Amino acid sequence: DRPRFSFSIAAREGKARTGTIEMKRGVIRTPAFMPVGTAGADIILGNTYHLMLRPGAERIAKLGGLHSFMGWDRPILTDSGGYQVMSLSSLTKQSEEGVTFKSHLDGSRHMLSPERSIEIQHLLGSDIVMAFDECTPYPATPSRAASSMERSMRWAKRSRDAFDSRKEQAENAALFGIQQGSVFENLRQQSADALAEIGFDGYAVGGLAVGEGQDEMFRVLDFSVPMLPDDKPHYLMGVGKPDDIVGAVERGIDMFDCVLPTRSGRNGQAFTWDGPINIRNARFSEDLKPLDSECHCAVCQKWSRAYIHHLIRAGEILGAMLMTEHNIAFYQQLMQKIRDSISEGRFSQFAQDFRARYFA
Amino acid sequence: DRPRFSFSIAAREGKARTGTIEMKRGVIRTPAFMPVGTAGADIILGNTYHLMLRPGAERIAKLGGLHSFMGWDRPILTDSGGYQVMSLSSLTKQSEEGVTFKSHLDGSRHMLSPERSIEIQHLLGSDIVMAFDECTPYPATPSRAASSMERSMRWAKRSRDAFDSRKEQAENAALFGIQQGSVFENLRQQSADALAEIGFDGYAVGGLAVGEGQDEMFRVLDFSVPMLPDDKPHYLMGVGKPDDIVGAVERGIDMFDCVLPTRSGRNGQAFTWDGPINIRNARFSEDLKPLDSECHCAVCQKWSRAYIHHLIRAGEILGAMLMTEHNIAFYQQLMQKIRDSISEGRFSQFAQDFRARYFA
Ligand SMILES: CNc1nc2cc3c(=O)[nH]c(N)nc3c(CC[C@H]3O[C@@H](OC)[C@H](OC)[C@@H]3OC)c2[nH]1
Ligand SMILES: CNc1nc2cc3c(=O)[nH]c(N)nc3c(CC[C@H]3O[C@@H](OC)[C@H](OC)[C@@H]3OC)c2[nH]1
Ligand SMILES: [Zn+2]
Ligand SMILES: [Zn+2]
Repeated sequence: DRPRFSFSIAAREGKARTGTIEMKRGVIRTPAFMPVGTAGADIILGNTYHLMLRPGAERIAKLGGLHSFMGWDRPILTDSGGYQVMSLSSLTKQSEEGVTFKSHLDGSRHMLSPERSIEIQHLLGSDIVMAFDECTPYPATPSRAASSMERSMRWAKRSRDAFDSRKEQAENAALFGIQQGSVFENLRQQSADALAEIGFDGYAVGGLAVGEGQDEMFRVLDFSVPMLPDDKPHYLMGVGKPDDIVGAVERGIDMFDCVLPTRSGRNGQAFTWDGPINIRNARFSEDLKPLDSECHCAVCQKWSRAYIHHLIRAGEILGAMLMTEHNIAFYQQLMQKIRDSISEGRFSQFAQDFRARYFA
Repeated sequence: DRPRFSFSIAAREGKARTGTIEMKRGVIRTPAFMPVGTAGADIILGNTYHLMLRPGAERIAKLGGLHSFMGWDRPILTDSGGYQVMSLSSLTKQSEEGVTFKSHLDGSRHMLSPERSIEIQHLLGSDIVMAFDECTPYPATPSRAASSMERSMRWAKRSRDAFDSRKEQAENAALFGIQQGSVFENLRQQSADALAEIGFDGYAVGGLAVGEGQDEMFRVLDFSVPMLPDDKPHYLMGVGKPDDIVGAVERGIDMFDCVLPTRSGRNGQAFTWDGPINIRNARFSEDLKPLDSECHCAVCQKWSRAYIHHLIRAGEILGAMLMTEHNIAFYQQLMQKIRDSISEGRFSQFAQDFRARYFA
């Protein structure tokens, strides 16, 4: 029987690592991409913020938990909810206790605190639970970044204690802490130290992919990822485009999530090894090639760019579904190639070849 | 090797029949439902009117024909295009030659005539080609219904001659004639006689499902279907709801098409043996049963009403795709049950049981 949580590094190249997380519901191969569950992957995401508002966490628990609800019996990761509250909610009120906000769907009042976030995630039944943090806005002054990070670290301890108080959660799920500190090395160090003192099963790099751009994101990763425990997984939240993933793996990241595959799939963008393409453009109306020349997905085995272009232009849902299936599969082929290249000691060459072709 | 076209009736009960159409690209089991190709089925529909306008029939032929374009190597049926021209186009101009109209997409002028309709269908590469007819509006006076039907019969002969002039089409495709005459028995008889004198591979009942309602449609079918050759397939165009299909089979119809499965699937309606349900309604938010209790489709094997409700309410494309997959599968299970019940001599009981449950 698999353990509750065990991360093992099978091979390394530079700062890059490849290995496995073993959990009760399955093995997660790393580096991992974690797609939205409502879109192969070893773990999917539940959308805590949406589920809080519709149908509510209690109701999900009444229906048997997310795994039953979604028909997915493998691992599920949930965020702690505050990022989306601050991003999407109205008339939010912040305090040391947490955040209160009004639901855009029906005006009901909702609060989120470390304790309530952990309880929501418990009711949803997720396997990887995120600590309740504050994603500091960018840019931030040093003073405000420090004050925000300090609050997040107090909330990380409250998250740890709430998770440990729930026997079923403590025995069957895992808890990740989230590093903050904006772009400032000293604050990132203080945050890493505070999280390691509390102790978590994995460590996320928070506070990035919030408008800083790739050069700055990579600069922050260069010093931030080494501050985290080496023997635990490293999750970069909100990232990203394929080139962001490759560079983040080069800097020691093991886990990724982002809206791009599905957002692109619904908006006419297909990922390929030669970069993204806008399938609605007339230049694809007579292109008999598959979406990508090397892709093994079922869409690329059967249908042309011309036909997918036609479906999307005609407003047919089949078109968006085919685009999304291809994009999901592309991302998982990217991660497989990353894992294999690290395991084979040729990831540096892979990254160079990837960039030369993706940006040609 | 299969023939170009051969219809064989394997069993009968009342006016109902079950059997097979053999064509070069496949066998079609009848009674048959023929889904839109852009949505198992033995034949799918190509949308002649849309394809004429985007990308155009010549361009489809350049891309290899519909079968290649759509990735479907089995039979395809296309309509002749006028129904949609009169239904959707602007500033149409009608004459004995055909109809001219302006494309809503780009203002280009297009004409349709019997000869051009057959040529378009040739370029698309369909296997079952419909004669170019005029679907008389409902209601129609006897005089106007007669004048319209007479023009359609002249156009049926022109369609026959155009089809026969194209060797590849004549040798590999089939041509159906379309009966008109509105709701008038004498005109339906004149139309049937004219079509049989020309000679077609199959016969459609046109001019129905245009606002007359089920009682009147069935009344017209009661006298109209027996007028067609018994030994050829009978196609009721534009029909319909499950209860319309059952009653039309009871009246001698062998083939059906309609927008309902896909339109419903995109608009939150799921077909079930207990009637249609509106999955977005709050009454399904905690319903753990599948869409239908007896359905064998992959959606009903895996997911609940509650989850499909959730996806559709969240605006997720996955929800509409699951609804459509279920609805397509429901329609094909309906047709299989129809075929088996006729073959087993229990279709009368099936129809009675179907109606008692569907309308409970
Ligand atoms: C786009 N840039 C981006 N930077 C982020 C930074 C943070 C952060 O510092 N803290 C937390 N807790 N969450 C973050 C998030 C949200 C990730 C979730 O966003 C959700 O998608 C909307 C997704 O779950 C369906 C995922 O949860 C696993 C970020 N997103
Ligand atoms: C809804 N009621 C309805 N009554 C109809 C009657 C006629 C008729 O008398 N003549 C012709 N030629 N076509 C008819 C049609 C259109 C069927 C096509 O309609 C297309 O869907 C929009 C479908 O092809 C994707 C199909 O072509 C195979 C009808 N539709
Ligand atoms: Zn593909
Ligand atoms: Zn089903």
